[PDB]
Amino acid sequence: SKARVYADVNVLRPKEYWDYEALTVQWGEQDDYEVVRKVGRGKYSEVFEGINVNNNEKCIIKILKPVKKKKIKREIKILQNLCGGPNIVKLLDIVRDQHSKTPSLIFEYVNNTDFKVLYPTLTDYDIRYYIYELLKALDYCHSQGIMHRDVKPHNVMIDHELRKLRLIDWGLAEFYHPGKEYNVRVASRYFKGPELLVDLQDYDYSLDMWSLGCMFAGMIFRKEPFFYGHDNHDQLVKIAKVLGTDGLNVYLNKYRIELDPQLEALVGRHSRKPWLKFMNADNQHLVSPEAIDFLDKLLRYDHQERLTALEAMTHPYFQQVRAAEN
Ligand SMILES: CNC(=O)CSc1nc2c(Br)c(Br)c(Br)c(Br)c2n1C
Repeated sequence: SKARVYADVNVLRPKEYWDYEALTVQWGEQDDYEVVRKVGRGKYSEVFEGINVNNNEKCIIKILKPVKKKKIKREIKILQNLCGGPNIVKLLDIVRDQHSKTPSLIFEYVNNTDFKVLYPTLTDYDIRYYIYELLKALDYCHSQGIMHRDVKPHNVMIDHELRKLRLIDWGLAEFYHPGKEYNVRVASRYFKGPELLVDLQDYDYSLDMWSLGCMFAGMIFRKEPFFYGHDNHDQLVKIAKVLGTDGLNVYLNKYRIELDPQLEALVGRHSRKPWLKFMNADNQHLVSPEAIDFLDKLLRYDHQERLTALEAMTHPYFQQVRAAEN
């Protein structure tokens, strides 16, 4: 398996672009940035609104929990490489506490509204609009040789007043090398691609498109998360029971993958269940023909069949968004 677009990006670029292990961090000044209030947390970091004391400009301060140097350099290198791209969070500085050596990444401030609260307020048009903005970011990172590998609403910061979107948390992100084979324990559970749940390791940018399709199905059908499985095996069952097992079996044999007796056992046998079955009164104002056609083109087992980010941006679904922009 190789990517159908942008397969040769890191091949033509000089080694220093993608050789993140050879980066030497140029640590800024811890004191320039003061923590103002906690705004979030996850498995690998704590996140604070901050102030730059030099210029009194707001910022985001990401304090990293203890992390291997290899892996923080990967996140730093990817951030530097994408800094300035459309809707990509901007890294501004990297600093460390002198005593304990605990690193903090400093970013542009985005006044986010949490998705659990934001997304049920979105009109059919805002959904179009914000999904388009997020597609610009994925196209750009893909065109630069990078897979984000952790697309989810928690990783998409939205200032809904400025109509502004940033893709954040590049901590699971990786450079793309044709036919290189990758760790499958990436993404977060509800957003993992079939490729991940079946041990297909030579995956690519297309993995972020599955994750975007999960996010999008969540939004138009008002069902967050869309595929709600308890552990990884349960995750593939939840998908199978929507896409049907027939399509899974053809996927499995194209890429020559055997599905582990117990997993095979768990998945069983299922009809495909039409996208229209998820329609109800709460969600009806969001589930038009064009939304479904687009969703159907993202949530395909076969990662090679999914639309690329550049294709998605052209689909008739976003025609009003393009026209406003042009
Ligand atoms: C692991 N999950 C979290 O930390 C969620 S809370 C949160 N993390 C943020 C990060 Br990182 C950046 Br960068 C920016 Br900009 C904003 Br705004 C963030 N907010 C609100």
